Amino acid sequence: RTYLYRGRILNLALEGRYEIVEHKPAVAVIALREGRMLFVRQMRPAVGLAPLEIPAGLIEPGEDPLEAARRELAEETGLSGDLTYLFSYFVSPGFTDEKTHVFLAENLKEVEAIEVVWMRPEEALERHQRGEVEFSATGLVGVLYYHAFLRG
Amino acid sequence: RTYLYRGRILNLALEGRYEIVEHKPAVAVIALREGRMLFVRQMRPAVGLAPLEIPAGLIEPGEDPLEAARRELAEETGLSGDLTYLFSYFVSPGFTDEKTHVFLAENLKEVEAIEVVWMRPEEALERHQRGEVEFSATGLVGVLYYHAFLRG
Ligand SMILES: Nc1ncnc2c1ncn2[C@@H]1O[C@H](COP(=O)(O)O)[C@@H](O)[C@H]1O
Ligand SMILES: Nc1ncnc2c1ncn2[C@@H]1O[C@H](COP(=O)(O)O)[C@@H](O)[C@H]1O
Ligand SMILES: [Mg+2]
Ligand SMILES: [Mg+2]
Repeated sequence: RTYLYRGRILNLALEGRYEIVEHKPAVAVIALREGRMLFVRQMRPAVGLAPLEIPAGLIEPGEDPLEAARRELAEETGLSGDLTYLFSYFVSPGFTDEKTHVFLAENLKEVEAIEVVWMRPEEALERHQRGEVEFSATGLVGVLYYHAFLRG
Repeated sequence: RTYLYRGRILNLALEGRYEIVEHKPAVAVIALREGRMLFVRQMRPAVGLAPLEIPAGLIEPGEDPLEAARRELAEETGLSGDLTYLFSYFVSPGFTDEKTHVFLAENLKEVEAIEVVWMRPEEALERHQRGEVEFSATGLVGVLYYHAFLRG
C-alpha cells in the first residue's frame, strides 16, 4: 500500500489498482424520548446540504467506542444517559475503512454549529419519502432500528 | 474547491479546510425469499475482510438508480424481480458525497468474485452480535429494514 495523501481525517492510499481512503473509526448514538428520536443537523460541505443524522463523531486518540459515544452525546446535545452497544458497520467498504459503532442511549439527563432536531422517527421517514429531507447512514439506521425494536 | 487527485471511483478535493472525496452515487437491493435475505460477500481490500452486504454497486453513466439496481441484482446474483424504491442515504456526509439509493426486490426470477449468501436476517444479526461477521451499511440497512417492515 502506497500513500498519495495524509490529511486531518483521512489518508488517500493506493493498493495496486484499489484506491483506499483510510479514515478514523466513528460512533453514533440512537436516543429515543417520549416517541421522539434525537436527530442533529449541521452544514456538510461534502454534500452541499444538511442531512438528518443522529449524534455522531470520530473516536479520538485514547478512547474506545463507548467513551466516544458518551462524549459526542454530551458535546453535540448537552445530554448523557445509559449507553448500550448495538452493532457496527463499514460505511462504504468498497473504498473506505471507516467503521461506525452504534449505541443506544436511555434515561437521558441534561448535563450542559450543530442543530438539535427532536423528531418522531415516523415523521423523519415520511419527510424523507417526500423529498423534504436527506438521510445520512446514521440517521437512516436510527429510523430503521426504531421501527424494528423500539415501538414497544 | 481544488483537486489533489482524480481517480477511477473517486476524486480527492480540498474546499478550504474541508477534505472532500467525490464519489459516484450507488444503489443497494434488499431481497427477501422464504424468510431468507439475499446477502453477498466479496474481498474488500479497503477493509482487509469480507463484510456481509446486499447486492449493490455504482451507477454507471447514462443509467438512473432503478436501472442500476436491476443491473447489480442481475450481475451479482443472476436474478431479476419487481423493484420498488425505498429510500436513500449519504454513507458518510462528513467527508464524502457518496449517496446510496436502496430498493426492494420481489418475485425473484433467475435469468442467468462475489459470494451469494442467502441468510435469515435474524441469523445475520445474531452472527454479527457474536463478532462472527461484519456489516457494511447496506447489509445492516437490509437487516434493520426487514425486522421493521418485512416480518409480516
Ligand atoms: N477501491 C477501488 N479503487 C479503484 N477501483 C475500484 C475500487 N473498488 C472497486 N473498483 C473497481 O470498480 C468497479 C466498481 O464495482 P463495485 O466494487 O462493486 O462498486 C469494480 O468492478 C472494480 O473493478
Ligand atoms: N471533511 C473534513 N476535512 C477536514 N477536517 C474536517 C472535515 N470534516 C470535519 N472536520 C473537522 O474535524 C472534526 C471532526 O468532527 P465531525 O465532523 O463531527 O466528525 C470537526 O471538529 C471539524 O472541525
Ligand atoms: Mg468528529
Ligand atoms: Mg460497482
